[PDB]
Amino acid sequence: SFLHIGDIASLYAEGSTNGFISTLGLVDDRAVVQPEAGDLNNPPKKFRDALFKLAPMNRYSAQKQFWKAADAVLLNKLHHAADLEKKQNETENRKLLGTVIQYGNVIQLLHLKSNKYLTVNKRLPALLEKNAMRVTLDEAGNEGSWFYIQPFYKLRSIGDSVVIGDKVVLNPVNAGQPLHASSHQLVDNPGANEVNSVNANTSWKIVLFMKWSDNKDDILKGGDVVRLFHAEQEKFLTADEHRKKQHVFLRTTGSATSATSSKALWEVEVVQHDPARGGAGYWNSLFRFKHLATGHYLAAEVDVYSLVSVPEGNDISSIFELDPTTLRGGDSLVPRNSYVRLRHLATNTWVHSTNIPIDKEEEKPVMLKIGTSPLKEEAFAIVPVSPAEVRDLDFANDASKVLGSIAGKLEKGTITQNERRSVTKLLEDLVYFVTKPNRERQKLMREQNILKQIFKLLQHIARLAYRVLRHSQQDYRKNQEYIAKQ
Repeated sequence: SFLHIGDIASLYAEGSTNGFISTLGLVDDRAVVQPEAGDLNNPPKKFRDALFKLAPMNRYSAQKQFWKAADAVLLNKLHHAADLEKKQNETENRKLLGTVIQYGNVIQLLHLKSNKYLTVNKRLPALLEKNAMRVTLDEAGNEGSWFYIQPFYKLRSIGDSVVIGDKVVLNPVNAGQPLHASSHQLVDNPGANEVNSVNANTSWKIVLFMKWSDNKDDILKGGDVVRLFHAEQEKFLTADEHRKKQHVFLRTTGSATSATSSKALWEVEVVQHDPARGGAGYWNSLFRFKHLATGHYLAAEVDVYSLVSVPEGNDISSIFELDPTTLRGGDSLVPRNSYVRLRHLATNTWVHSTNIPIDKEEEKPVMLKIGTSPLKEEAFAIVPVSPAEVRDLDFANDASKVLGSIAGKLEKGTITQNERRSVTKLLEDLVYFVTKPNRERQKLMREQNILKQIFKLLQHIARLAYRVLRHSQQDYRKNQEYIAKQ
């Protein structure tokens, strides 16, 4: 089993500091390792943040020129040169999908969640470790994104194919100090340890999530974020807190691809013997659905049985089989946008809609119970949600945490310098985010509590804050009516 350009994998630091490289979100650009967060047998709950796609060595020559030049006609020439170079990479790298990576090849590491390249900077010192260079996530990447993939043990050599599970050294082409998992811990995030660049003996185990072969856009696969649309009820399956506990329900309305809240998003896991695996869903596959907003798992438990939200995904009671509504003469793969019914594997029962509200005393109930039946004699659409759409949500959520944190420390008193810069850039990024502006992102401003946090912070940053608020309500009346009601 070999490593392929296009494979999605997690990298597991071994040695003195054991753990998977993950990140601290979408706003913060540091790479960390959380030793107590999860190991090979028991990967971290937030595992989607651990996945990297193996990519080829991008061309940065034309882009380096433009960045460096940041006449006027000169900019056009250089920008067109850079555009053509970014297109070259998309084209050439595509022809490299599914080729075997050989030891000594130069590779890049695209962090899936944030869509950024892990990148060393020769010219910048690590934030924490004494004599080490700095390692960040960069959207476009650059020459600092190039790693030689080298064998940690004499068991394999330069020129050899890289085997899945091999422990490798990831050595920058220019800084030339291997990637390193430090014993240095972050103060702001006690769980995490700094990943930096220095002469050390860190080894990284390539742990295959998904083969390039399975990462097709027209099939349902491990990691896919989906909405579950009950066909005849015309309602999305959502989870949310009511009366200080979590509930699974169908949301009343008054819609098959209508917009909804994040509380209706689900990440599909396809059960695998290996707990770090996922992969393409087949009809004869077993599935789990992790609620994206809370990390809770969909399940069925006695009340006969009703759909509920368990806090963890290691039990049998959270496993569902998918049952097709038609039959084809092709292969066993589940297509995207499939209409399915759900069979709860532990109880041999079928997911069923009801008319029993959860909010009893609450006039105008929007929470309908979903149960299961032993009897055979409906379907759900597995509505796919795009990675961009999920990133958007993750960014909004992280931006929400920062302003929350900083409003707390702002209420205590003085604001630190390396902290005041953090809060200001975010607002410039938020302006750039919310942009004739974008409707679906204006919603995220409100829904994910960016706006509520801006107002919190108010008690320069101020000018920038209002600029967000203004763009957040441009041609949007519901946001206008919200902003005023404070």
